[PDB]
Amino acid sequence: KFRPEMLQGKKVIVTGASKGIGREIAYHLAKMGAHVVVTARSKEALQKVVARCLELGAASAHYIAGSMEDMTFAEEFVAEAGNLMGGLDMLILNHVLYNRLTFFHGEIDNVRKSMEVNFHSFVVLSVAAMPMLMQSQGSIAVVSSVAGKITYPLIAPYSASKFALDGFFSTLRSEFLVNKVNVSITLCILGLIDTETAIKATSGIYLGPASPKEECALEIIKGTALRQDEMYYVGSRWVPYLLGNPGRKIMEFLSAAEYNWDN
Amino acid sequence: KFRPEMLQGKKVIVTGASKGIGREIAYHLAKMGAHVVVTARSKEALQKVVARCLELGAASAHYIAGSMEDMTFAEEFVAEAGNLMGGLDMLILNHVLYNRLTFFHGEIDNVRKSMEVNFHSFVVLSVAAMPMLMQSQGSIAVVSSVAGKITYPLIAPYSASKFALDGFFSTLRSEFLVNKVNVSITLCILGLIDTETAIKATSGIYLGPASPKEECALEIIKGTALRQDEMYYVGSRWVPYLLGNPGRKIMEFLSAAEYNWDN
Amino acid sequence: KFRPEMLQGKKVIVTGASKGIGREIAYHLAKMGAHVVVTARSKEALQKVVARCLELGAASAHYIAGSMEDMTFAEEFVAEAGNLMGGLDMLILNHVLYNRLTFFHGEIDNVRKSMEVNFHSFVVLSVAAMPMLMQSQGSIAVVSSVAGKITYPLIAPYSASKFALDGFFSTLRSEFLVNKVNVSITLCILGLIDTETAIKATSGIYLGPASPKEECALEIIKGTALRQDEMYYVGSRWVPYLLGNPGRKIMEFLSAAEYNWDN
Amino acid sequence: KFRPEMLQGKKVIVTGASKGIGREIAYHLAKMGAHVVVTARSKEALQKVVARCLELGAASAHYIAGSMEDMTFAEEFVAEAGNLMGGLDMLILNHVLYNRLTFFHGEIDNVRKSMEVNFHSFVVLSVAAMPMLMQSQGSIAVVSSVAGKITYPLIAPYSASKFALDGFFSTLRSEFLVNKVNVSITLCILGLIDTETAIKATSGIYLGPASPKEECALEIIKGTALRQDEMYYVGSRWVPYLLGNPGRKIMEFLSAAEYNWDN
Ligand SMILES: NC(=O)c1ccc[n+]([C@@H]2O[C@H](COP(=O)([O-])OP(=O)(O)OC[C@H]3O[C@@H](n4cnc5c(N)ncnc54)[C@H](OP(=O)(O)O)[C@@H]3O)[C@@H](O)[C@H]2O)c1
Ligand SMILES: NC(=O)c1ccc[n+]([C@@H]2O[C@H](COP(=O)([O-])OP(=O)(O)OC[C@H]3O[C@@H](n4cnc5c(N)ncnc54)[C@H](OP(=O)(O)O)[C@@H]3O)[C@@H](O)[C@H]2O)c1
Ligand SMILES: NC(=O)c1ccc[n+]([C@@H]2O[C@H](COP(=O)([O-])OP(=O)(O)OC[C@H]3O[C@@H](n4cnc5c(N)ncnc54)[C@H](OP(=O)(O)O)[C@@H]3O)[C@@H](O)[C@H]2O)c1
Ligand SMILES: NC(=O)c1ccc[n+]([C@@H]2O[C@H](COP(=O)([O-])OP(=O)(O)OC[C@H]3O[C@@H](n4cnc5c(N)ncnc54)[C@H](OP(=O)(O)O)[C@@H]3O)[C@@H](O)[C@H]2O)c1
Ligand SMILES: CCN1CCC[C@@H]1C(=O)N[C@H]1[C@@H]2C[C@H]3C[C@@H](C2)C[C@@H]1C3
Ligand SMILES: CCN1CCC[C@@H]1C(=O)N[C@H]1[C@@H]2C[C@H]3C[C@@H](C2)C[C@@H]1C3
Ligand SMILES: CCN1CCC[C@@H]1C(=O)N[C@H]1[C@@H]2C[C@H]3C[C@@H](C2)C[C@@H]1C3
Ligand SMILES: CCN1CCC[C@@H]1C(=O)N[C@H]1[C@@H]2C[C@H]3C[C@@H](C2)C[C@@H]1C3
Repeated sequence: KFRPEMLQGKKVIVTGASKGIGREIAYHLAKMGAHVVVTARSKEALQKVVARCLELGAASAHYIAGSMEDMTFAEEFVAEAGNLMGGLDMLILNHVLYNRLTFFHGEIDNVRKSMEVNFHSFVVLSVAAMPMLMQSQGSIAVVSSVAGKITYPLIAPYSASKFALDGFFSTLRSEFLVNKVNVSITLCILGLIDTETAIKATSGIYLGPASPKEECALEIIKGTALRQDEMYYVGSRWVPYLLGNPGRKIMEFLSAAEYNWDN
Repeated sequence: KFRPEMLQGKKVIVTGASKGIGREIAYHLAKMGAHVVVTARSKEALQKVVARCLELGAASAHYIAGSMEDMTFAEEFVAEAGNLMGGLDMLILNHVLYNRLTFFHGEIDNVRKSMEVNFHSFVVLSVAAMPMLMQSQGSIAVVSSVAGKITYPLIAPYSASKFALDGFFSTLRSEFLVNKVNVSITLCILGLIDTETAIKATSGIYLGPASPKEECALEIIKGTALRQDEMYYVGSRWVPYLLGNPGRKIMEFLSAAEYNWDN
Repeated sequence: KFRPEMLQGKKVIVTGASKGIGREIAYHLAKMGAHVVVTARSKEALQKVVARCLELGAASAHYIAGSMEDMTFAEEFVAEAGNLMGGLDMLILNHVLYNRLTFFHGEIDNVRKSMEVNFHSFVVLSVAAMPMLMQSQGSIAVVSSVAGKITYPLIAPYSASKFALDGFFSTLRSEFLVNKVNVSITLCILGLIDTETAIKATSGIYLGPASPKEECALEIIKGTALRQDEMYYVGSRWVPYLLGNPGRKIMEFLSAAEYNWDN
Repeated sequence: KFRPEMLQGKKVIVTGASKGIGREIAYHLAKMGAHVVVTARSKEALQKVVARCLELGAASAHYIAGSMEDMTFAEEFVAEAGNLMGGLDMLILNHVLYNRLTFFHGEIDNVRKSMEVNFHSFVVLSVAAMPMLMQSQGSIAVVSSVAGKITYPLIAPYSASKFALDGFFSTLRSEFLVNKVNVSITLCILGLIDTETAIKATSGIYLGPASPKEECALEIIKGTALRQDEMYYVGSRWVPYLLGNPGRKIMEFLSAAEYNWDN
């Protein structure tokens, strides 16, 4: 069971933390006494998040601005963040490329850009982070969506990127389990959350209820700190069970017995 | 009920058709009397396939050699294949990057190349083909894997790209259904198949049973000509129900109430 | 889509109609202009229901009083009710034995009596009605419970009888589909309803929320009239899917091919 | 991990033990050194089983002949068998009424008689055994079928009675767990088994393969000894997953939390 003391003095990176859920994550970490380093494109927005973190009582707080479209930035961001904190205990991968809802009709560049920003960068970050995470037996939060488990019309590029995160990171978890690598990987599956981006983008099109971002952010922390495989925050107590896919869990357990683990 | 006459005089691209399942797909289409354009990188191997297709009874058979890592090739390949046949009725997307079963050790370049060859090129080919396929009320076969519905240790880059196909193409199918677009999309879910690539790549590592490549190829063709949403060929009548994800089907169905469709 | 016009002039039996859901079912049918014959053991209560049905607009309304513990009453009841209305279109089997919530302690006599009242009478009633129902291509509603799909502490005798109802009536439906017998059978799965009996019986014991009896009654009517296999009224949009058991549906589908239907 | 010495000197009742699975269960217990009392109606068949059990190594073997249609016999049988062995460690409820396959067309007596033999007698036997089983912290095997979890055409009376067993005994188990009563209850879910009765009844109607009775009997004994909630013996490795019903397990878990257990 979660205690906020579990983040006291912990060294945590938060991406996409200028606004929305990621900003709320940073705020909760600050109140728990964590060291944070926040990132996003907007310097202006990030300065303001850092000031507020300090006031809430973070152990320390710093920002680094850049685009996660740029793989070299992602790699160098992590090195400098670990240098600022003297290590890393938790990597929270929360950023995402904004894409307007439309029926797909040939926007290949957006398919490319969505995969770069929402997927390849997450992998780059995690690779860059992995030595420090192994040293501290730390944790990664991979922030995804109900739309990275099922499909929804009007968001094909985004959903493909989120499916990919499941395929990659769940594979990596399985490998870490067999190899006795004590770095936890928590895939966070979120429903509609009441950030600004969401409410505007869905206005007039998607009518589901939205859940509060402040709560959403807290549950992401809690699940990742408890080293959960998955964390569901989706507006219903029943939906996590419909998304949990027990058939997949069965097939994975049985298929594992087919490997020659000695070789 | 499938009849081989359904492919007589039809115009069919097969990618990854120099060997393995792809080659088998090409032979079957030839026996059914289709027009075919095959592709892969190896010009020598494609020629062998084309001569064999002519002998087997193909209406027409041509090849174009190139790499699906190059999105410009992919775009040009379709327009040329379409000029060679005078149109396009079916696009079989079967190619995949050769990989080996090894734990992920941070090989970022391979994640990137896998995603290009296995995923982004499928999208690029589909978009190039879409005009011709709307004209013919045609079909797309998307060749995937059980590893694009559940994860397996030692293949994280491949599984990520395959999961990505499901999120992308399944979303597209749903948009095509609401918009009454007469282009079907069949996600092919394959278990282990006795291609030379799979036998050698699993030897001493993964010891599950394999199914026969010739029948595998015929089942892709059949399920695609019959315009099925999904086609499972996995060595079991039971397993397709544990991969079909009843929970996801329920959520997607219920999701229709959540859109303002008139808008 | 349901229209109340579908029950106008229809000939309907309602059992356990002196209070609770059964009473409400009677009222709703009256408003739609059905003919109703109602039953239970309390004469005075039944006389009040009949009068109110007439006031509300029933084409006709009669009661016959007796105990469904008595299999000869059940049979004779059906014959008299069809005689009163000149036929039968719908059999609503709603009565149940009162049972308090305690741990089972060897009360064998109660296991017996619960099976007589809740199960055997329902079979006997159905058997008596069947000729009339085949003549009208009519319908049976079998009123059951979430406790006829899963188990709950403190109601073992009751649950046993509700489970029997599913095994029996669901087999009968399967036999009727196969034999082109056009009598529909609707298993109604009710969550907690705010009848006086349920409120009293669960008070300080079972604290889950209760749905309104008036709507519950209407939903039984609509689902049965629409000829659904099953009708869930459990106060959740999602729970019906955790109850209706996709695994069972798959198995029943696959097993049907194991029969030698020609024979 | 089961070991056969687990049953050496244990005291076991086997009903329906004159032929079929019940006979094979008696024989396996004998081999393991158990004390057995066997019952069915056929005196002469039970004599043969007893002599053979003694040959195989049974610590002791007795029979009592009688019909489980007779509830008084059932009650007295248990007291007498416990007298004969000086206690009871395991009650294996295996008997069933044979019912010809037929479309249901109003055989109300068969519905009654099947519920008496197949269900009521199991309850009465369990209640009569309960003091001895509480004293030995013993076990009950409730032998059911795939057709006590899903429905099959032509066997409605049988299926109703097996469904009832699940509702009753699974409720009692959940009460025993809460009341810390150490008597285990194992529901045995069997596929088609090659007893002479099954093979003759299904000949030319139901074409599914039948599994061996000898192994079926051993698995019942093993799962019951291991104090499992359910034991599946069915034909396919996948079927226990499909019949396992995770939705029911979830709902039972979450419902249980709605009780005021203090009260
Ligand atoms: N809101 C929802 O309903 C919902 C539902 C399901 C899942 N989620 C998920 O939750 C996470 C957060 O969503 P949100 O609604 O809080 O999003 P948001 O309010 O749009 O915030 C996005 C954050 O990511 C950053 N970002 C965007 N493009 C970037 C780029 N190229 N490089 C670096 N940073 C970039 C932003 O800052 P800059 O613009 O300054 O870079 C911003 O800080 C996402 O992973 C998302 O898919 C959200
Ligand atoms: N075999 C299995 O057990 C199995 C299981 C599940 C799913 N699948 C799937 O079924 C499909 C067929 O697999 P397979 O075993 O038949 O594969 P395979 O025998 O290795 O054949 C792969 C084909 O793809 C082509 N290819 C590889 N790299 C390419 C590139 N960069 N650009 C263009 N073409 C390239 C190949 O020719 P070049 O090398 O000459 O380009 C070859 O024709 C794949 O999508 C795969 O994911 C296979
Ligand atoms: N209320 C709930 O929360 C709930 C939950 C799940 C399912 N259900 C189901 O819905 C149905 C009705 O529930 P309810 O709450 O409305 O029950 P109720 O208020 O107790 O009414 C039961 C009716 O059945 C009759 N009945 C009882 N014993 C009888 C007997 N021996 N012979 C003939 N009739 C008898 C009663 O009248 P007399 O006493 O005049 O005979 C009464 O009309 C039952 O099938 C039940 O299992 C209810
Ligand atoms: N065989 C299958 O495919 C199959 C499949 C699923 C489940 N099962 C289950 O496995 C269990 C055994 O099946 P089986 O195939 O072995 O049955 P079986 O060969 O027909 O034997 C039934 C036993 O129960 C007895 N019995 C029948 N009527 C009785 C009565 N009125 N009172 C006392 N005993 C009576 C019989 O002896 P007397 O006639 O001498 O009384 C016989 O000993 C049954 O519970 C059944 O539901 C069997
Ligand atoms: C409609 C599908 N929604 C419903 C539940 C989750 C999924 C989603 O990720 N939406 C997108 C969309 C609206 C929100 C803000 C951005 C644009 C990012 C997502 C959430
Ligand atoms: C072990 C996972 N197998 C079980 C069947 C699905 C899956 C897989 O896609 N294998 C891949 C892997 C091994 C073989 C050669 C290539 C890489 C392509 C597939 C077959
Ligand atoms: C707590 C189990 N409830 C939860 C929801 C449905 C199941 C039920 O069948 N209750 C019956 C039982 C006890 C109560 C009074 C009557 C007989 C009617 C129901 C409520
Ligand atoms: C058709 C459903 N079968 C198929 C698998 C198990 C189930 C069953 O229990 N059948 C009955 C039926 C045939 C056999 C002998 C009796 C009559 C007892 C059962 C097995």
